[PDB]
Amino acid sequence: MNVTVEVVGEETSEVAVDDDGTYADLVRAVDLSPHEVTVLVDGRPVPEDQSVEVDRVKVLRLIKGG
Repeated sequence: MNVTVEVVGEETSEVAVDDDGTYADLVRAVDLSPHEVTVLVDGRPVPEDQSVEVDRVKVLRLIKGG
């Protein structure tokens, strides 16, 4: 699903995640994002099974390289 991710530096960006477990993740796995960024989710205890299985993660703008 859609989750707000803290981008290294300034401001906050929105990136798609796959660990969420929702339908959005299924399509996300095909990498259909114009930004093309790497999103990772830390295995931490959270009540995401209450309403809207969402998770907050960190993502860097574009791919890491040059």
